Amino acid sequence: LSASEALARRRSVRAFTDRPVDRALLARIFEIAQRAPSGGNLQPWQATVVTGERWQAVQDAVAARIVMGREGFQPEYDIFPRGLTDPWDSRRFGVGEALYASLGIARDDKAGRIAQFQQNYRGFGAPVMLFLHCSRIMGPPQWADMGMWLQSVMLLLVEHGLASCPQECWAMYGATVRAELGLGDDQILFSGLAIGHADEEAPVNRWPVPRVGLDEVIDWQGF
Amino acid sequence: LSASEALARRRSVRAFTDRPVDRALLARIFEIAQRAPSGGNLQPWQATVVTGERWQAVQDAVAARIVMGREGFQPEYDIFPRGLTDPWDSRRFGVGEALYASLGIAGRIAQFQQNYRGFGAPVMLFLHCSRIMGPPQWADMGMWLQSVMLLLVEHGLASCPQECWAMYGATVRAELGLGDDQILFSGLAIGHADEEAPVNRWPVPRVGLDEVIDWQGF
Ligand SMILES: Cc1cc2nc3c(=O)[nH]c(=O)nc-3n(C[C@H](O)[C@H](O)[C@H](O)COP(=O)(O)O)c2cc1C
Ligand SMILES: Cc1cc2nc3c(=O)[nH]c(=O)nc-3n(C[C@H](O)[C@H](O)[C@H](O)COP(=O)(O)O)c2cc1C
Repeated sequence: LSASEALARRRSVRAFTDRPVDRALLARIFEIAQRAPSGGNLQPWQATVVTGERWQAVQDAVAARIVMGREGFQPEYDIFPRGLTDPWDSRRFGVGEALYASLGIARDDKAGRIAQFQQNYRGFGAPVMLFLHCSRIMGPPQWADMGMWLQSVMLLLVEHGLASCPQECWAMYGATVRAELGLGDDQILFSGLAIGHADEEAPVNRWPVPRVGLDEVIDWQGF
Repeated sequence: LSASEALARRRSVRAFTDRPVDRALLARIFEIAQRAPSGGNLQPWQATVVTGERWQAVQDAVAARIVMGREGFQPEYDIFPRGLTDPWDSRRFGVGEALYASLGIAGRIAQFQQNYRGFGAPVMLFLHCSRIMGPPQWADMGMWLQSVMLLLVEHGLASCPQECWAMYGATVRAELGLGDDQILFSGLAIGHADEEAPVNRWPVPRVGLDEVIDWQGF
């Protein structure tokens, strides 16, 4: 399977089968992901990988904050820019309507759409959850480094018949997550990555995902 | 060429041939690179791609900043973290001196000079975004950028990501015709690798996974 294909066939998967992931596969995937580039070869990404009931502990501990409502939020950072303007603001809800479409939840059936969202905190039923973090000394370019490593991981997964879903939602409770995991407050939680076998006849995993056209992305000069 | 192979054979290339780059190829590459993920599918990345005489225009303007010594610097942001501790810096010098070893330099600005020539690449990509975007969105840009770099390799092209242009983000933003609504993250030199230049063949170190991955619940 080519890089193009893996890239074409990577999507955020929101339905995993109850099927385990070979730790040997993961370790091998990470060895190659480490070939990701980084400014100054700093390689600032750090990963805690949890499964079973270390992973169940996290879910429960965070679930205990979720029922607190907005009161229980412990944001590591601003997931989206406050006052995100209307260009980007459309892309966010644009896919939202594409994906709730796939499950059957009415457009302003607010109850049901929230119900699908909290599945986030089950890692959509993935057996393994990856927590990507780094030192609080790292700046935005180093966060870009982490993207590069993260995207590598997702492509290798696809290549080896596995799937994933990137999740910033856990940053809503960074401290709780960091606590359960045992990282200190020198560390900052960036994102989670639910890892597992995609349920490829779950409809939540088959609706076509939109991207904007290149005219909104790419400027050409000197040609 | 598989994704594993593509990752394995992507390196920062610092010697490009004069071989021109098919714009049709680049365009196709970007179309599929756009499939990279982004929090909320913001796809916050934007790119200005230059070759020819606008690309020479950018270089000339930055060189004018270079001759200024420290005065000509216009940092978009801070490339490496103030008070980066020497544990992490150890990685930088490990690879840095391995790379200065291959060229013979130890005097070193001559090599650093070559940066702003894009190591002789015919095409230079400038990745930027709105000043409103936060660090998660910068991670998004990373995901797109790594996508682009893997595709170059798969298609027989090569690249070098360059934060050095951020040393003059403002001058560069001017040449590109960008506003101060935008901030420059990085450059990406694009072209065919001069594949028997030795600076393109020395083995690049990575740390072991025991410094990287913690396993729990297994
Ligand atoms: C950093 C990051 C965080 C994400 N967090 C979540 C998340 O918390 N919940 C979720 O459902 N999807 C999350 N996603 C998935 C994105 O919505 C998805 O990448 C985008 O809509 C494109 O869809 P696709 O990846 O399936 O092509 C995240 C993606 C990224 C890059
Ligand atoms: C965001 C970013 C910016 C970079 N900027 C430069 C640069 O300005 N000059 C340079 O020689 N290398 C630059 N690099 C190359 C890194 O030094 C390189 O990725 C790492 O040192 C060596 O790994 P590699 O050759 O396998 O890519 C950059 C890499 C990244 C990810």
